[PDB]
Amino acid sequence: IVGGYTCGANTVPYQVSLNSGYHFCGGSLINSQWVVSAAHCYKSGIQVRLGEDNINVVEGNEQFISASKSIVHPSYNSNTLNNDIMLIKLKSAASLNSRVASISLPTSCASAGTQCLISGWGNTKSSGTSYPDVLKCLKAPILSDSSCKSAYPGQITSNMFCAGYLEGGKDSCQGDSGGPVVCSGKLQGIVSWGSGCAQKNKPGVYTKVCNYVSWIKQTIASN
Ligand SMILES: Cc1ncc(CO)c(CO)c1O
Ligand SMILES: [Ca+2]
Ligand SMILES: [Cl-]
Ligand SMILES: [Cl-]
Repeated sequence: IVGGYTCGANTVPYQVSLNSGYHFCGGSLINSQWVVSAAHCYKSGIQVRLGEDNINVVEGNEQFISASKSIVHPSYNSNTLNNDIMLIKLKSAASLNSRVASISLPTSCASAGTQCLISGWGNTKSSGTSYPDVLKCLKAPILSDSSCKSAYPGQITSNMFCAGYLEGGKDSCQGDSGGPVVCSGKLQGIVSWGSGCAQKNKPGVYTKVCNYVSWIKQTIASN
C-alpha cells in the first residue's frame, strides 16, 4: 500500500498472506476452509498464513495452513487479467476467532462513491521500493466505471472496477495482489493490477467479487 497507514495487529482478521517461502500475495478468508485471491497469484505449494501482522515475526496469533487445492476461475485470462479470481482450500479448517475471521461475500455490487478498505504487505513507495513487515491499510472510494475506462482504455472489463484517487499518491502496489477490497463489511474487491503505483490518473484495478459469488458458493459447496 502506498500512502496508507499501519492497520494495526489483527485489525483486519480476514487478511491472509500467501506464503511460498515468502509472502508473495494477499488473500481473503471467506470461511474456515477457503481463501479468495487473485488468479494471477496462482502457484503451487502455497501455505496460507492467517492471523498475521508482522509477516517476519511470530507474534502469537498466526495459523499456518497448507493449501490442499487451488482453483483458478474457469475463464481467467492471464493476458487481460479478466476474471482475476481464485479460491484456495485449506488442508484443515482455520480456528476462527476475533483475529482470524471470514469476511462476508456481497449480496450486491458496490457503487462508485462507496468507501472501502484495501490492505496488504505490498510495496509502500510509488517510486523506489520498500516492503513493510506489518499490514498496511488504505481507505479508498470505488471510482465510476466511466473514469476507470478513461484511465485505462481498452482494458477495463465488466469484471473490474477502479478504486483510489485520480490525483495519485494513494494506491495498492506490488505484493498487495489477491488481497482484500472490503466495502461495508463485504468483500467487493480483489487487488488485481495497476499501471505502477499511486500514479496520477492510474488508480488500482480490482476484481469485481459480486460477479463471482454464484461461482464461489457453487464451488465451495462441491470441493
Ligand atoms: C497496483 C499494483 N501494481 C502491481 C501489482 C503486481 O501484482 C499489484 C498487485 O500485486 C498491484 O496492486
Ligand atoms: Ca507474524
Ligand atoms: Cl459510468
Ligand atoms: Cl473502452
